[PDB]
Amino acid sequence: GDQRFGDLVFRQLAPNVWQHTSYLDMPGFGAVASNGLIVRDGGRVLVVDTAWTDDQTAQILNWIKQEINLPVALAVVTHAHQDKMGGMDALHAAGIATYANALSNQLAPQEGMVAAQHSLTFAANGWVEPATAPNFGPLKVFYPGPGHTSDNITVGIDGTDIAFGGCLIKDSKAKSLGNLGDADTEHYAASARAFGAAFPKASMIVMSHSAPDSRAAITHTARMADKLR
Ligand SMILES: Cc1cc(Br)c2c(CP(=O)(O)O)cc(=O)oc2c1
Ligand SMILES: [Zn+2]
Ligand SMILES: [Zn+2]
Repeated sequence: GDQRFGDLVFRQLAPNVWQHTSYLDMPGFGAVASNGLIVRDGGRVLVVDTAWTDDQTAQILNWIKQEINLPVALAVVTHAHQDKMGGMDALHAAGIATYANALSNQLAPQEGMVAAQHSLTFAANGWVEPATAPNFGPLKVFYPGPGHTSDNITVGIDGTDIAFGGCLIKDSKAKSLGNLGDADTEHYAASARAFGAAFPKASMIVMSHSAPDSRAAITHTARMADKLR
């Protein structure tokens, strides 16, 4: 049940969870879809990842207003590339509190991104330091190790069967690991497996560039990444 809304696509995944999809015509790579998440937690909405652009991200907020009609309490973005952080200014213009891995905020200017307002830090075992992620509700933020990028983070949704791998995870039939320009090829496989181990109950794996898949997305991604070493 995909819903076309302007140039974006929205798909309900669970009673309180929707996937947002936006597109950027990247010369040399076609019009690339990127997915994030929208989660209703009681009387507020939480967003995972921007769209590629400010205008698209404002359209996400317009869809939220029309389909949910509750305030967006915060957004968390999953690394410092345009598909995940390109719309930061639109969130700030809307008055939404924004969060990213401290490393993502440090990298943002050189990547052409605007930093989030708040920095997440992580324990040695990968779980977010809880004081840095206040009021995250059901969102469980995990740093699995370097993979697609050194700063990539992942998000589970407590109370659902959903976990979000962002650009770390590719679908179970993917032919490649995509853009490795900023990747850590030696650690990728272990990081993919650590994501799976952090969210063992998640049977629906959501990711940046394919429709939600089974956990075979994790095993297949890791198996491809074993070849990078
Ligand atoms: C060279 C290059 C750089 C990026 Br920054 C991308 C992205 C964004 P990402 O998915 O790596 O976060 C998507 C893509 O399709 O091709 C790219 C190629
Ligand atoms: Zn990326
Ligand atoms: Zn990506």
